[PDB]
Amino acid sequence: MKKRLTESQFQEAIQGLEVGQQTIEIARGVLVDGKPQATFATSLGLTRGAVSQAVHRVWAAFEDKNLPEGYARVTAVLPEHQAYIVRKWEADAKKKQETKR
Amino acid sequence: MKKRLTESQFQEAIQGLEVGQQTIEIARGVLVDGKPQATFATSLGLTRGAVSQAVHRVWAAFEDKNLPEGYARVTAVLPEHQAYIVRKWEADAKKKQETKR
Repeated sequence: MKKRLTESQFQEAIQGLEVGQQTIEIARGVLVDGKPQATFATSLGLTRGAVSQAVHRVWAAFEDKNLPEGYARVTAVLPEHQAYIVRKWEADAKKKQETKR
Repeated sequence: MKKRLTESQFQEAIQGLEVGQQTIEIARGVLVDGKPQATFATSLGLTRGAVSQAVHRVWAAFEDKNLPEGYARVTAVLPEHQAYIVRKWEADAKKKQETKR
């Protein structure tokens, strides 16, 4: 879980998002109140990836006006032949930041 | 030139679509009726990229089941330093599927 903040700043974040009310209402308790994401997924009956996306989308919007998550995921037009190596490169760039020896 | 979609095939696509009815209604007249997307953009006050996003959103669900696009996009975790070269690789794959000299 990340930090939480007030609805005033929450409004600033969701004003940069054209998303469904579901995403906004999750964030309203998750990163405004500071409620656990695991239980939030079970209560609403949403998927884990959907709940985590609501946290990420809204929080990153506020972060975009301050300092965002420094994680880069490159998406480009490339054939499936390139995807062979892309599978490996996904974990390999992670390994570049990781110090697991 | 693409194709139109009857309401039966439309229901097949939009059932696997997690989008607001606003985006669905775009494709309801754009794809179902096979109508120009630029006119609908001006009618709803939407951007051209937003309208075509709704076209592709519903169409991609049908594409995944039937026959997808010719342009593939790979997603890999990689830093922006690598993206310097990935930008040229993206243009190369686009030039692989488009015969230009």
